[PDB]
Amino acid sequence: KIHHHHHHMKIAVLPGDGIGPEVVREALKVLEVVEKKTGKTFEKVFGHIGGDAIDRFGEPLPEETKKICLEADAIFLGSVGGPKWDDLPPEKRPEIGGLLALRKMLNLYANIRPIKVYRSLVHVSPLKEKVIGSGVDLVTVRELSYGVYYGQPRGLDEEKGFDTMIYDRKTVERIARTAFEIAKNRRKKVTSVDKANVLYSSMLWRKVVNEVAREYPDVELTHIYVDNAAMQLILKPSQFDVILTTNMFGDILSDESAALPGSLGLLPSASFGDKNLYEPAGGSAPDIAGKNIANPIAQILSLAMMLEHSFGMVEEARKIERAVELVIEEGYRTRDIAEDPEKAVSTSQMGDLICKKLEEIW
Amino acid sequence: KIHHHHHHMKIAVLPGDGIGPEVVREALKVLEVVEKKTGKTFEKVFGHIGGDAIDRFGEPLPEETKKICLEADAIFLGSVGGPKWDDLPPEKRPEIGGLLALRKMLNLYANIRPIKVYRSLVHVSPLKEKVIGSGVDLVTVRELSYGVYYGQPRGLDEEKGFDTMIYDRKTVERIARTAFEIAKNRRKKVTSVDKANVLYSSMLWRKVVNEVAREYPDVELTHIYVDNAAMQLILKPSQFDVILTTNMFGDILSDESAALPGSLGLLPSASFGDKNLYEPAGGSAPDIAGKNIANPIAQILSLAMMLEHSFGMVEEARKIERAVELVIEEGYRTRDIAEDPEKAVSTSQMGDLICKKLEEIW
Ligand SMILES: [Cl-]
Ligand SMILES: [Cl-]
Repeated sequence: KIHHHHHHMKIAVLPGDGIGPEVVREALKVLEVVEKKTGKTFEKVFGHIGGDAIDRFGEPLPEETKKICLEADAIFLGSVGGPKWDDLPPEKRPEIGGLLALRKMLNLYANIRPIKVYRSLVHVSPLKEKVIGSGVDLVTVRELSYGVYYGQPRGLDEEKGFDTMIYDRKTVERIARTAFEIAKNRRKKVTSVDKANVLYSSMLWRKVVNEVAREYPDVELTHIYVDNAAMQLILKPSQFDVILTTNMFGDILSDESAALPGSLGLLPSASFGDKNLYEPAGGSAPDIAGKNIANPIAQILSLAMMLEHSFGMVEEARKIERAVELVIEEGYRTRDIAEDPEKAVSTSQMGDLICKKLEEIW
Repeated sequence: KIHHHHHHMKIAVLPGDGIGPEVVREALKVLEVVEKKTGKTFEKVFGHIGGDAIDRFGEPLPEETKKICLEADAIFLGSVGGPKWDDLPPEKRPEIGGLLALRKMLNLYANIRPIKVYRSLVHVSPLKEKVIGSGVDLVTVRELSYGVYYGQPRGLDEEKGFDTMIYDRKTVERIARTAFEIAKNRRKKVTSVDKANVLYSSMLWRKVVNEVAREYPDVELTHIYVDNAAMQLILKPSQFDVILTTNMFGDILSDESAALPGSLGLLPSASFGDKNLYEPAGGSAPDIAGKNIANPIAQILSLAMMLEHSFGMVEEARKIERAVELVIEEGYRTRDIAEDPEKAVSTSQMGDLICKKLEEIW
């Protein structure tokens, strides 16, 4: 879609449980800098989800929260879940009854997971410095609406279980275009990952991606098998810009690529849907909840994704990205990325450093 | 099965094309040491497959070769394919009409792919030395007969393609027992990899593996999601002994784990079937075919797997494994694992070093 200049935006903020609130607080301090500099109004409507909603309403995704989510332009979500609520069944716990239920209600079709290895944290990566090479800067664009997680028929009886892996043209068109557009505004390269040598779903996938790629003549398209992509993420990850793939392969590969920066606290996530959903790629951290330890960068970079993809504020998002990088490049580390742990800054300190830097470079 | 002492064994040797013959030659020189030391007769029946068979018979898997394969106790296969035969259609090329056709005819149910990072080649691995930790020594046991590659219905039309991912009890029992038995004779740990939180096939998988695991009370069983296994292969691979998984997940994960030693020339493969099939994990190397460069270790360690799994000659196989390790530990390198390429030994030199060492330590 075309993003026109808008000066009033509405965000549903659902801070969650445990570290959620701590890191969402910092993200919102960065949003305050953006607000000051751009003169735009971000109307924030706060909503209760997960443990917070169970306590207040008796259920993890109450009607009130759903209404807030459906009335906002974008949804900004912290983390949900904690030991207080474990021991509730399945359907009633935060992570299932709250988070998975929200995701389902949004009819999401794409998950976008950017992965950067910062030059200054290469020593934190599991990969040797020469393997990282000229650098890692990629994005997985994963199909979320169909494929094997939703294909019918599916079922389980006493002797067998089955699922159907299926793609159709309209589904693949939608996600392919998403990936091509992201590629257009990045390094103009898409790699599509499938298993077209063995699976019919993947033969259809590849056929339709090749069709869409004609609408984007300036974007380089390569195709690789998922097993070979799994090896290439480790042997030469710098070859990738946008990685376009299926529900299942994207699930496996985006988690593999998450090992590369070597901390989940660094990694943002966006899902595109009826409304877009912005959240850290990693989950609950019950053992540090409340201690001002958690790394806020994932939540902050999720804010940057929201600005870019919900609001078309691409320049602003790139400035947030730059301020994070500059603070890291300066040597500042939360515990999750510190070699010397007693030299770690807190959640709140890290958040203030990023805000002061963003004001500096703006 | 129980391996009784046998003194006469029959092997179908299908050397293949390109580097196949070079490396199979060395493996067979190691087999000559084993023959001398054990006093056993290995009757080798040589067979033509791939390019070699096209040239001689007009097709890549002729009736003569099939007969040799079905009359032998085990099948030892080099590499097939080369530029001479590319440009034949699909069904008539070496890799499809020869290799995939052989595999299909054998009704294989398990692929076994051992992965070791030798202490002395850690610098060749893509992973940092501290990531490797206490060491990498694992084996993937992959189901080959069913799951999404074979489940019905399946198909492709103009607007959609689909496959069915399915497991039943009898299929999972068979592969689980295979993995448990391998674990029994190794470090008594199995990790089973599935997607039981989302897929019915995986719920059945997990249920039946848990059942089989009762027949093996001294083997530690863990279960992990495939996306988390994909991350753990990079972040902490030393936690794994036997990895038991499905057709598709094993395909992706065994290829990922192949990036860890950082050369395919090191990696053997066994498939269990009507007869067992022993081959290098990697393929064609047309650019070095005939130059006495190829690393023979994969073919040599495939011979060790054959001795162990077809013939129950476990001690002999561990001696071959030991002689390879000792030659590496000494500093000898073929080009694929040499930092200084002009200091590389040839295929034939590497093969002689291993034979002389095997004679030394026997
Ligand atoms: Cl899928
Ligand atoms: Cl499967």
